[PDB]
Amino acid sequence: SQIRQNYSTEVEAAVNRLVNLYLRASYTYLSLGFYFDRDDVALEGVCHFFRELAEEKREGAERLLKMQNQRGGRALFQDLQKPSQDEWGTTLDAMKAAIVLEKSLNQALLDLHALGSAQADPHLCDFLESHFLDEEVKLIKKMGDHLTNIQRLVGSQAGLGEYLFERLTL
Amino acid sequence: SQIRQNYSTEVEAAVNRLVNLYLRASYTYLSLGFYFDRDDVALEGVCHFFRELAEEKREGAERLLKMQNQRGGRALFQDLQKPSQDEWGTTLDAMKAAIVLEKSLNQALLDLHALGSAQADPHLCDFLESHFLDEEVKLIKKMGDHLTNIQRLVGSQAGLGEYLFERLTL
Amino acid sequence: SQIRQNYSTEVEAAVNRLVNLYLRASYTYLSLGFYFDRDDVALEGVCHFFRELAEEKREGAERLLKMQNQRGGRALFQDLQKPSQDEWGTTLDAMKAAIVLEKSLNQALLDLHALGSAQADPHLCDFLESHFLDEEVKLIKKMGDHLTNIQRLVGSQAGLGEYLFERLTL
Amino acid sequence: SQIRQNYSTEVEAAVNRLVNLYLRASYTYLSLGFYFDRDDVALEGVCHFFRELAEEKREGAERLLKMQNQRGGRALFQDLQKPSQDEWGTTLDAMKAAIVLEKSLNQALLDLHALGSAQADPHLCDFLESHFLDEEVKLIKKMGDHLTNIQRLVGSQAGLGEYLFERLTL
Ligand SMILES: [Fe+3]
Ligand SMILES: [Fe+3]
Ligand SMILES: [Fe+3]
Ligand SMILES: [Fe+3]
Repeated sequence: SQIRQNYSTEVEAAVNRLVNLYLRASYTYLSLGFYFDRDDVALEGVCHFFRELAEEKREGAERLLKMQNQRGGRALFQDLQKPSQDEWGTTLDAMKAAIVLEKSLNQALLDLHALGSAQADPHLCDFLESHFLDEEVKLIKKMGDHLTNIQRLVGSQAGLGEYLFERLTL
Repeated sequence: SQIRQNYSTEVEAAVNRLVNLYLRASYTYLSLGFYFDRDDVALEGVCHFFRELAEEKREGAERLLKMQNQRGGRALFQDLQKPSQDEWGTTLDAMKAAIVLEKSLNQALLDLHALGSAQADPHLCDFLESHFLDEEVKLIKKMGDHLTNIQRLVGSQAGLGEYLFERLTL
Repeated sequence: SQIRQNYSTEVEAAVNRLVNLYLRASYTYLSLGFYFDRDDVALEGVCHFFRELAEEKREGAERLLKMQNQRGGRALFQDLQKPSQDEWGTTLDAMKAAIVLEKSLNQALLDLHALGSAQADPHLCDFLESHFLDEEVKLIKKMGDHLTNIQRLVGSQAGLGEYLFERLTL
Repeated sequence: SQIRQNYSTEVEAAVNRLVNLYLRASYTYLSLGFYFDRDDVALEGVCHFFRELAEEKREGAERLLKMQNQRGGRALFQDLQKPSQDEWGTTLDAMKAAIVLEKSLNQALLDLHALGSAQADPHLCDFLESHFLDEEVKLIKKMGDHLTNIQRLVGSQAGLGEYLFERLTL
């Protein structure tokens, strides 16, 4: 590649794997959101929450793919593993699942940072720090807030608390 | 009739019976809504829900009657059977009743479709598919959502959940 | 399911497979568009073409998923097969590939129509006819137009014609 | 200097040399742009391209000079070497030259990053990452796009392709 400069094949491969990870999370959020749209689940607010996460993680991957081209790497696409569940239980269960998912993207984001730093790629480090590293911390905090408030409500009246959280928070 | 063309007497009779069915549902929703307006029931939100269903099913019948004239059939009017109940119990009971009612209009709508199709009346099929078939599926889904959320709330605090649903959903 | 009515398990399974097909096409268009964004390919116009197809087929699948819930079926998600190619050659090759892809969705759409009709599901037939059947014919025609104009331009000056089409048509 | 803090003489000297490098590139772009304004060259679009690069690299150096003062270093000015050519040939040749030039600023930018990092100057690293590191990658990508499109057009009709690129891209 004529434009390629200071872009290592170790990093380019990582970005490709991270594109795959973001798309699979976006796929998971798609499943999550449409499950709460079920007539036997019927939690409007929870569905819109996970559908916007699906979009956000999709724009995240499109951002990586664009950066891949700006640096002179070749995007390579793999199969998208299906979501780990077909039914996600309650809001508390869904939220729990989401937080583990975000914590594993964040893990992947940090490893890719440590990689690009050992490779002395300051532009990659700057790209992850602005568009990704901080959004991921804000989101996990916001998700943790939700977990604490759901666990409070589910406490005695499980069915009532799920309704109140969806109406009054989401 | 001079304008009549490809309009069978089997179908024309069906439309007349379906006019009668829609009017009787609109009558039922009228009863339902004014029952929740009772001082000993006093659920503003539930009353407005059923009154708008009463109007919607009334416009539905006026639509059939107009189509009847556009095709060259003769509208014939029968007695409107009174609603099956004088008192409708709780929101959960009312909703249950409504869903059975909508499911029987939808049944009538599908039979009238199957009839007009066997008669090779493509215009009737198109008329039911746009103005009726899809509204009826949306509505039953929306009603099912309500049932799931009421059943969640009525769970432990029956009286409290009825209030919250009416204030926070309707 | 309480809301389910006139919805067969044969059809519900088809919709799920068609959700999968639309997502995999949307995945393909994602690959196609980002390939033309390559510095060694550099055809802005062709990239934006395929990226909007990626979105459109994604909204298409979200539409099916929403309809699945409105009818009382359960959405089930499978793995997304990766795109058939990693590099797509020229505009003429990409366009050729796209048309075969659209022609196979359209095939899937027609089979699902024939299925829902034999099952006497008039609402499914109406849903495919408005939101899908006509968009798919318009698109294939528009794609065929592009093929004829590319084949004209690639005729003598392959490299020049690709530039002119991208600047003057896309 | 009273305000100086965590600012090493190795780095301050680098910034001064990089000021000189940016000014000499801005000088080169000045030559490039006014050459395409020649009546025997007459490529309006190519001239405006290189003149805006001349400004941009000039603002870049003024930015370094301002940062030098904010940190407490002393700006020292050297002679500006004249451009390497007096006549730059075709658009393809000019573009080739530009890309090598940008790739050598980017090289200088990365070395100055590696230097300030080994010196543990996090503010310098942040200054290069926001105002310079990313602009330089975007630009080289954009320049590579241009090279691919020129090489496509120059293919058979060299004189015609130069005109079309200038009219339809620049
Ligand atoms: Fe690297
Ligand atoms: Fe008929
Ligand atoms: Fe069916
Ligand atoms: Fe320093």
